[PDB]
Amino acid sequence: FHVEGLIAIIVFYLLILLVGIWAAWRTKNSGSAEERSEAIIVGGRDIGLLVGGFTMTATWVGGGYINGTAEAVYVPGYGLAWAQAPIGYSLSLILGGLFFAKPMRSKGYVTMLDPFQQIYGKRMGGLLFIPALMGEMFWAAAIFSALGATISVIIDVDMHISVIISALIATLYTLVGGLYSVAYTDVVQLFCIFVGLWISVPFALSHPAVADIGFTAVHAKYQKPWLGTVDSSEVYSWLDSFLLLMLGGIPWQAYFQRVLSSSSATYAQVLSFLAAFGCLVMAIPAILIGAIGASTDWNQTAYGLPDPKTTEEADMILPIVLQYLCPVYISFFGLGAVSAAVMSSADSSILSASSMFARNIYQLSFRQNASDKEIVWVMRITVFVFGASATAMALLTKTVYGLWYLSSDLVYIVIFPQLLCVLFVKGTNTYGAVAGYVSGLFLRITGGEPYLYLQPLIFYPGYYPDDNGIYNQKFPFKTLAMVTSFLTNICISYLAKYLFESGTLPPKLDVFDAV
Ligand SMILES: *[C@@H]1O[C@H](CO)[C@@H](O[C@@H]2O[C@H](CO)[C@@H](O[C@@H]3O[C@H](CO)[C@@H](O)[C@H](O)[C@@H]3O)[C@H](O)[C@H]2NC(C)=O)[C@H](O)[C@H]1NC(C)=O
Ligand SMILES: C[N+]1(C)CCO[C@@](O)(c2ccc(-c3ccc([C@@]4(O)C[N+](C)(C)CCO4)cc3)cc2)C1
Ligand SMILES: [Cl-]
Ligand code: NA
Ligand code: NA
Repeated sequence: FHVEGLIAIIVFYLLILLVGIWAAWRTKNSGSAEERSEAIIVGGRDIGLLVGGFTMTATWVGGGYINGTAEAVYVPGYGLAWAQAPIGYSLSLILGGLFFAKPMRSKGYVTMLDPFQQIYGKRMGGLLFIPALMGEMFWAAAIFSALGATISVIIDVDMHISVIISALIATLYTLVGGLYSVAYTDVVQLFCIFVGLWISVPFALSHPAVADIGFTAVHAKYQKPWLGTVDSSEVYSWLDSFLLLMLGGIPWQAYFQRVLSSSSATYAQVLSFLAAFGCLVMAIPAILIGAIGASTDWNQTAYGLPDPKTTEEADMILPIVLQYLCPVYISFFGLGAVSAAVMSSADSSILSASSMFARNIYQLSFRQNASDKEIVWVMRITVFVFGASATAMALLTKTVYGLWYLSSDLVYIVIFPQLLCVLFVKGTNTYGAVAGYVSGLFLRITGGEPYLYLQPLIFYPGYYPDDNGIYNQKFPFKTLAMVTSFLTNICISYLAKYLFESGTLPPKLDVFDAV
């Protein structure tokens, strides 16, 4: 227990809160004097290029990303070949900038759910709200759990107090000011992440217990080489995971919040490209730390035998490396970097969920005659409630990671085909939307989730049991489910259009007014 690290982290938190409060004061008069609720969401559409790129990079680079890349490189049997997060993130951002985010910014939308509502109906727009909310909340809870574990590893401070304080600090400035405060804090937090991560690698590379990482990448010294390999029987699983990361990262409100706040559409394109480059730049020190951990004689350190992977502690390799192969102040620098990385994503997740709810459900479905003051108060109360709920789920649940993975798969399977259909396909109705929703939901539940101890209901070629007796799959059934959902959407939409436009079906049977 070192008091100096605690004092430093408290001072850092207070400085971040002060910056957020200052941003909220100075951006008070931006936007219309009557549309304050829409101001809190979009900022008046005046954000430049550098700020947009920095805030997008800070949003995408979180604790989970940094810890998972190092864990994937360190664990034997995975290597560098199975660290798919950086390339997937970069390709998703490049595809977004190339194809989406120009038509969305050209139409002056406020929230990602606006096209869905205006094309299908309020009921479909509200049905599409659940997966997005689940995806934001489970991701925030999982990264809060990871931050608590990291703090518990580095210092002996109780985890509950640390998690509560971090969540409270983020929620406070997100409540006081919205998008402007989030972006202005992200600008500082990205610099903190960069400096803290890059300062630690040379110190860890010079420890006497660490061997050459050029030799270890190709030859085995203490374990299997960390470059990894992909077997001929694991090509399809690799492609399935990569497609999940590359195509399921686009339909998120945490991305369209930055897209729709830009001055122009071309600026949105350029900010997406800059964010892709920033993610690629940030991915490097995590890989280096993972290689250092894989190339270390752990018997010569204070950790002692057995290895961290034998102790079932492979998810905490980065904090272990920082604590046991670096001096104390470098350890505190790394702790600050991880804290900043976690907060820069948690605040964006909470703001995105609150914006979606307050703008699209309450005002646009229940109270369509409410004043803006009511909407502002609803936004603030929603921010507080969602932050508290995320903190409670992080503290009192041990299955946060399985829920996070399942929610991400649900988002990728369901929302992405609907976005494609509304943007680029002409003639879609709500019949096809309902059909695609049902098909995507069914084809993912049928087929279990080992992390939640759920047995598969449909067995695909190549199923094998594991240690706990819960079956696994080797067939790319998630990509199949997504493609089936898209095709069902298109086919049912066009069939309904043909049946109602000219057919034996009377017009009175049009339950939804779409044709
Ligand atoms: C893991 O590291 C430890 C060091 O902390 C290694 O222990 C070392 O073992 C050797 C051989 O047993 C010791 O050399 C001789 O040990 C005898 C006692 O067995 C002692 O009377 C002699 O004077 C001589 O030191 C060596 O001292 C010992 N290291 C320390 C610091 O005492 C251990 O062998 C390593 N494990 C593996 C698998 O290599
Ligand atoms: C950037 N977004 C769009 C924000 C929220 O979702 C994502 O972060 C996301 C993150 C991680 C994944 C992910 C899924 C599974 C795994 C993993 O392979 C890791 N393990 C090897 C530990 C167990 C199995 O699951 C790693 C990362 C999927 C989506 C992607
Ligand atoms: Cl993350
Ligand atoms: Na972040
Ligand atoms: Na952010």
